Amino acid sequence: NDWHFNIGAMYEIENVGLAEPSVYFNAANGPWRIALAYYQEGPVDYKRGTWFDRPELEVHYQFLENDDFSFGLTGGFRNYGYHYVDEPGKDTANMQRWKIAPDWDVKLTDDLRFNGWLSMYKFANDLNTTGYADTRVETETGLQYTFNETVALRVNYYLERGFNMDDSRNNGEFSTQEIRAYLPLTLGNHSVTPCTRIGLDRWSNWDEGHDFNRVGLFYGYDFQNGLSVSLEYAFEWQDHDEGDSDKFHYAGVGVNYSFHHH
Ligand SMILES: *CC(=O)NCCNS(=O)(=O)c1cccc2c(N(C)C)cccc12
Ligand SMILES: CCCCCCCCOCCOCCOCCOCCO
Ligand SMILES: CCCCCCCCOCCOCCOCCOCCO
Ligand SMILES: CCCCCCCCOCCOCCOCCOCCO
Repeated sequence: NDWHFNIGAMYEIENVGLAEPSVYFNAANGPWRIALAYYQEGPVDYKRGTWFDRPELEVHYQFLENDDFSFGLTGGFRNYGYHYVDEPGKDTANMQRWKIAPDWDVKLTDDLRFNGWLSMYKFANDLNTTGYADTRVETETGLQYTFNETVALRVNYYLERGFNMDDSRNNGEFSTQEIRAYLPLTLGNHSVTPCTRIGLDRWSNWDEGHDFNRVGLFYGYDFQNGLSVSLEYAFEWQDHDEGDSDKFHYAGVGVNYSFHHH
């Protein structure tokens, strides 16, 4: 069929600093898509501190794609390669993550749709060092009302939960529930998505713990020649000042190149 390829890169920054460069490549033909990525995370002022890398391979299969009903499945693999500095015990660790994730999209109306994905994760190796729960489920699922070709609203429920198959561990065991709202606007070559996340409930073993809000803004531009760029800002908080975990800032820049064959 037609071979569709993308290459791209991104740089993300977080603080209350973390610098996070990443690269990716994906390739698609008929129902099959394969994706490779490399991500790294560590202090802005690398003094210096703990960092890690995150090579990843994902494969996607589209079972069905049409107006009334679409569904597909992702399988993935990550290694998390940790390089500890200043911390009695270890110096490096490797933890793998295995992912199986169905996705779906079903029409309820000419303007209303039900869509989502669900993910099942296993984490293997060096879990004692790294603190993770060995099992995890993640889902974002909900409704999309389309106003017109320019504007759509999406309101999703989001759950992530951590479990331990090894019933003698509570390491990395948490729960998080959110409502997440988006308003993707398409304005010629410009894309703008305002988004919100409202904590419904969260508990974890590091307490985290009550009402956690995020507001953000994605800006995208397509040059109509294969190239596109992205810029995103996000602000997260608990309730500031005393509250408990107050403020967090996120900024990200990306470039994608899209080219085809056949
Ligand atoms: C406010 C907001 O983020 N809205 C959704 C963005 N949609 S997108 O264009 O697919 C996009 C762009 C850049 C990053 C994105 C992430 N990241 C976790 C970085 C996640 C989903 C979409 C997305
Ligand atoms: C096969 C042609 C691809 C050409 C793409 C060039 C630039 C984009 O890079 C995408 C590759 O993605 C990362 C690959 O996986 C990294 C493996 O890291 C292992 C380190 O231990
Ligand atoms: C602006 C987002 C609301 C889109 C609602 C789409 C419903 C179209 O079918 C008509 C159903 O009539 C019942 C009204 O339900 C409205 C839902 O609540 C409105 C937003 O709070
Ligand atoms: C752009 C349209 C967006 C409108 C939909 C927003 C819906 C947000 O709903 C959030 C519901 O929050 C419930 C709060 O949950 C905590 C309840 O208190 C329990 C503790 O006793």
